[PDB]
Amino acid sequence: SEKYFVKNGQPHFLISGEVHYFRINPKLWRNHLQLLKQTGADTVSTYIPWDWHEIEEDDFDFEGKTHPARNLIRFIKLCKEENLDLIVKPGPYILAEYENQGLPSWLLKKLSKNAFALDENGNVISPDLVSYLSDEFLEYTFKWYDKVMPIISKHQKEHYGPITMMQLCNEIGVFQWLSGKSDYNPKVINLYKEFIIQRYKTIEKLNSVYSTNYNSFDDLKAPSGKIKLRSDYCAYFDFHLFFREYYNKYISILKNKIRSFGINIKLTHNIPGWIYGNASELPMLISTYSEIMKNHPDIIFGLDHIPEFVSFRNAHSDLACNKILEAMQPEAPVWAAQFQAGTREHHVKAYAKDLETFYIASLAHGIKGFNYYMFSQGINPEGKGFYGKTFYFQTALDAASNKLALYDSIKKVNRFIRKEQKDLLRTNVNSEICVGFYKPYFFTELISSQLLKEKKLNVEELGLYIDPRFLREEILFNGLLRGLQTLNYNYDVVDLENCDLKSLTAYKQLWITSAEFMDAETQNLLSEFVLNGGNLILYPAVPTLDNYLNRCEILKNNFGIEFITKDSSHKVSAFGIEDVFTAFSKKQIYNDTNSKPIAFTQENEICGIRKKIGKGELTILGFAFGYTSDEHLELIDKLVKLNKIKRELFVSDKDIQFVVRENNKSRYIFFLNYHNERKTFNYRKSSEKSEEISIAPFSYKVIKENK
Amino acid sequence: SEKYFVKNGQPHFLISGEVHYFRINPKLWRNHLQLLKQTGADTVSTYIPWDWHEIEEDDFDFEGKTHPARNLIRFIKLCKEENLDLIVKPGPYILAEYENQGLPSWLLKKLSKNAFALDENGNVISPDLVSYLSDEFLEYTFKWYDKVMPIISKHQKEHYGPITMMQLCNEIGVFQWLSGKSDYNPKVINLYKEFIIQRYKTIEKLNSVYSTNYNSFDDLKAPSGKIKLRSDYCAYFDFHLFFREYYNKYISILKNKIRSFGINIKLTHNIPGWIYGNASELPMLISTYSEIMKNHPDIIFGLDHIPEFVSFRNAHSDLACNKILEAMQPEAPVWAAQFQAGTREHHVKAYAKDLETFYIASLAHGIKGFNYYMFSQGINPEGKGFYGKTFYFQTALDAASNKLALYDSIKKVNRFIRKEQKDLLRTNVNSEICVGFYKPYFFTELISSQLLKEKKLNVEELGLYIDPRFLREEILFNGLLRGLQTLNYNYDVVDLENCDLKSLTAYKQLWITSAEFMDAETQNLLSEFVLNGGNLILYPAVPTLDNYLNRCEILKNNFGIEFITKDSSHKVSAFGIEDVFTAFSKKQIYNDTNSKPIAFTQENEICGIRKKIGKGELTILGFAFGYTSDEHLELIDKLVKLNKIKRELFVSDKDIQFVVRENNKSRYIFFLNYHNERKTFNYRKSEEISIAPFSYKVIKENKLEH
Ligand SMILES: OC[C@H]1O[C@@H](O[C@@H]2[C@@H](O)[C@H](O)[C@@H](CO)O[C@H]2O)[C@H](O)[C@@H](O)[C@@H]1O
Ligand SMILES: [Ca+2]
Ligand SMILES: [Ca+2]
Ligand SMILES: [Ca+2]
Ligand SMILES: [Ca+2]
Repeated sequence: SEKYFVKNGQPHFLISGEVHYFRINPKLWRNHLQLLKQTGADTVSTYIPWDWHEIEEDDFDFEGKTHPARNLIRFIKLCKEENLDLIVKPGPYILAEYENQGLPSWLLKKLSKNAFALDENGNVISPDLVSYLSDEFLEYTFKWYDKVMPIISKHQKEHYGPITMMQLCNEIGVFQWLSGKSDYNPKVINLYKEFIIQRYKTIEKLNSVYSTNYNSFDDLKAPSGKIKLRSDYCAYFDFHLFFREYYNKYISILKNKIRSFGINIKLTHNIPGWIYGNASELPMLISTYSEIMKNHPDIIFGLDHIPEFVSFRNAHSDLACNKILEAMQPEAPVWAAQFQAGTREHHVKAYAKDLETFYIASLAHGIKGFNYYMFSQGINPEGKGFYGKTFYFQTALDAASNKLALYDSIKKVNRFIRKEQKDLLRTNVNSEICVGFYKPYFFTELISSQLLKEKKLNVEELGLYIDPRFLREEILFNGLLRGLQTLNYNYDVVDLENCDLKSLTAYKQLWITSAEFMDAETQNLLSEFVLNGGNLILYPAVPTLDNYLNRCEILKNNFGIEFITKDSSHKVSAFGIEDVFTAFSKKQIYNDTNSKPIAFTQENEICGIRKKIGKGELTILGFAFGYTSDEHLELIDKLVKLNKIKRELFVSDKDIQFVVRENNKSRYIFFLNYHNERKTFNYRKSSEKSEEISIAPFSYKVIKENK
Repeated sequence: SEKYFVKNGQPHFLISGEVHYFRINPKLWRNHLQLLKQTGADTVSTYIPWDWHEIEEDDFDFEGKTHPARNLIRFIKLCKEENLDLIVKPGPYILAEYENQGLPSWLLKKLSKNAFALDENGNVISPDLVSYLSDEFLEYTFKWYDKVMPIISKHQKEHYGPITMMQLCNEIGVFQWLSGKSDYNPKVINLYKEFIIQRYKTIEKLNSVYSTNYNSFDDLKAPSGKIKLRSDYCAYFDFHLFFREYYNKYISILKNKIRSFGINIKLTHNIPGWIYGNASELPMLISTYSEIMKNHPDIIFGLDHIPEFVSFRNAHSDLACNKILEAMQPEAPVWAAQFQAGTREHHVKAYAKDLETFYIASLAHGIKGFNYYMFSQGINPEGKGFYGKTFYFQTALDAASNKLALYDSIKKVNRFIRKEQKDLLRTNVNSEICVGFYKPYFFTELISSQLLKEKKLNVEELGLYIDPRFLREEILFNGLLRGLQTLNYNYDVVDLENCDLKSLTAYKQLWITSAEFMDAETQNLLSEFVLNGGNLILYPAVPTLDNYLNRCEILKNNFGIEFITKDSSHKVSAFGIEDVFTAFSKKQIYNDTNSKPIAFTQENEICGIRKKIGKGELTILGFAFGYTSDEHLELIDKLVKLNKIKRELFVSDKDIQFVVRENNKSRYIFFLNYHNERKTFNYRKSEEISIAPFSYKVIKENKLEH
């Protein structure tokens, strides 16, 4: 059952608003807090910028002695007086469109070149981009923590202060992503060499996996440049594995330091990945936290949602992100550390009537808490803005604390949440579909991404044809997940790593989007799933290689599949649907042994089959489709109906999205119109005269039923 | 002064709908045409696919002998019976999501390897991609023309047929754009060599310009791979010039063959470039047609507008494109050969209420005619779709001629246009701002584009810091042009090539977005402009190089400018605006003798000046800004107000966009709400109105005689 925040042994919907004390006239701090409280928010959230408080090396001001807005201590006391809990975020990085991402100018001037993140040629990637594990960086970070952490410790909830949560640093790795370049600092390269020796033990074992001919570990260099050989792909794959251990070591060092101050509050981190109003790359960024989330059950990750608009063009991003966070972090609530309010960019408008729908859609899509970012506009003091004087536009409050149009939208959404939170937080959706999350397909931020400058991964040079980024973006994120949401079929996402078979068994169908490679553990898990009675849908490929592109045919043999890869027209027929456009000329052509052929190439060769195996069912399609045609939705619909899965409602307009959330007491129907059309429609429960609804463009309705 | 289509000696708003007979049940051809006519549309437009009609080599069906939807003759007859003019588009390429882009399968099977576009290794780029000047391709094209062109000729309006216009081929060069790959067919490379020999005359002259080390023209190889040296940049620059001449040679061969059949109707071509609902790349595609537009005053280019949605996210794209086409094609009306109706992509919705506002915005932004693409949905016959069974979604009519939501929107907009066309077509905007179009910055489709994944141009490798695509997309298209439209300042665009000094004197300001390179002819033109009394705004660089990156400091010397390039904070102050975020660390720091400093680095070095030169005024900014902050709109506004330029209206809500269009007698005020907010505002000349989200209002004002 559901994960949710709890206050006083009852479900609590975390409603926070971001208010930057350092960007607001301190004579107006109280008015901002009062107006936030009056929306029904229970929490306020702020960065504590290292640059703002360590005004010169070893010169600290938290009391407003050198600038009134340096009076952190007073802001904390005002939070307590106005009955708001406080989330504090002291960095060292805050980003936050603050000069030098929040690092002091004096620090970046003073640090040696080996404090910085370095490219393949030894050059500084960016004058504000440190190497996370630089000894110099960590020494200064610790001296900053020595001053700000005693203040945070004294003002924690357990000492009757307002502070309930603290974020460690900010969006770890967001610059290795954005800058479009990875850190070849020698501290990093030496840690990588240690990681490889620990992983492989002998150069002979490494040479056997990579198919390389090194005489010693001293001959192994950090991979750089384009992947041309499978041995380059192997080296980069382990480099990805290493960076996940690297970020875990960084956050582990910050956490150990923080705990030494008697800070026992909840620790948080925040997930980047939205850009241009979609989040198809966020799954790659959350995959960079795989080792933190396994090692730190006490650090809760939240999402940084930046939709910019709310339409069918991005409707699927927030649900797919909320589902993937749940998959990687199943023991904590799904929540947004930064939940768009106003816009960071003047030229990229944020309409109250878009964001209001986003807020309701987020509830439909399972969000359990959020921090409106930004609730309050700021004015950068003293030239501190990265890109201009004003921080955010079209917020709930302007910097002067005037109510703007979003204020009433947030009050309306908060009112509904506070009325309903006791039941709403306990509601589930009935998912009969599970979609597999295979993390290794996402481990490409060094070699293949939307932000990366040079494409380093070209699978055709490795004798492959299914690119893992193309598969996870277009076949999974924009394809299957977009398709299921559009068709109003509930799905859950499961992390396949150390996945318990007992968790998969509750679903009517398990859907796996597969490349030509998949590890032995996952091939074995899916084999057992089907033999024991599971129903598996697998496309576009039966894998035949492992994560190092060495032979592994476990699943192919356990399923009694024979296939050859042949070129044909992109168009196939599947389940009687003609002219299904597929992504590749190459297809898997299956022997029809003990199977029903259900998809055919233009030469009528078999490119999909259905089989019974043990107590289970297998459907394999040897071709790739996402959602770029109507035939693709017809095909997803056909596949779902193979196990007689039904939608919760009959709705007369197929372009209306709904979510039914229920517990024992209560049912919530969320209707979402992601289209620029006033829609009049009727619906009824699949279970047992119809109700008529009119919905405005880009709008929502919520119906509560008492059961 | 305005350019517009004419019918019966009066202004005529060309309203066409695209209806693909080859994709529609012939029993329903008359129904589609009657419903199109009933919207007030006057013209219908279609491809005539070569693959569809030459069913096997030298076997032609135009009469539905082998499939009823091959009855082209009957469709043409129906157009006439239903009182519609017809636009025909017989290729040879049609694209149109048709298998093999409209070329016959039997042709692609039969052609020799030397008929195909080849990569630098001599490998076929794509089995459906021919070399445009292949002898074998033009031979088979001519044999297609020998059968379809006598039918088109017989059905011209001249012979009380319906045919009024014909498109030659389709988006010439589009495949080099989409792939980032040039045709290295030896026949193309031979024509390139001839182009280079013709241009430079001797290997010594080419070596002096390129700084190459060739002993003869025999050493010369077509450029390929990344640009590492200034000499590679030179070679690639001329390779782009060559492709513009090559496309002109191709369309000239088609044109002359067409004219040989007594076809005297108006000839057209079409311009692509919209990507994900914005058009910042479309100017690059306009630039590929520079030589066609110079040499064929009688071929009318129309735009392929694909906005997908209508909001502030893309509001500036259509105006910037319409203005640039006007600059390049001043003697023809700006029109949309493909004007979005429905969506090519099922997952990319096209809402009737969005497109209705796009159609009215298009009128505000000077469009004189359009062809709804697609008015009618199609079903691909017997697997001949590139993609699935269906061609377009959310159209005016489905393939079965069912009316869809867009139908009533088109009928409403068409009623307005017909009511107003006689006056509306003769209106212009009063532009006091002129923005220079310098085509060489756009000549990059083989080395730097939004569609080219692996960038071949990296200007830092050449000792430069201002990339021409960054300049033209972010500083010009999404920056200055977006800013002026947002601020409701009218602008015009002028082609700086062979530009008449007398045309520039009409304007109060000329804005030049300059890289470190600019040819001598443009440097001299801008020198004379200011010296004779013009007011020039120039940023982010005084250029010091020509198009071949050789020294050329004519403008710098004529204006008494001296500068050092120095690194500083991205933020500057300009005209007392603090914290103006600029694109580059590197800025020009100007000597201020005989000058007024008006912009400063964080350390107070002078990165902008104003000065008097002869009778005119110069404003130089040594930094790059587009529109990514409110300070950028503040800076554009202050720059415009240096020469006392005023908006036509005071409108109380700054986020309402307006366009005042007038002639001697008539004024139209177009109000455009690109925002998801009901807005109430008032207006007066330099009075109270409510506009729905993503909507519009048009007010008419009669002008009083004096
Ligand atoms: O949309 C891409 C990502 O953008 C980040 O915003 C950064 C901002 O944090 C930073 O202060 C400025 C200046 O360096 O650059 C922006 O691009 C967001 O934090 C991410 O959530 C987002 O995915
Ligand atoms: Ca001090
Ligand atoms: Ca030389
Ligand atoms: Ca005009
Ligand atoms: Ca001077």
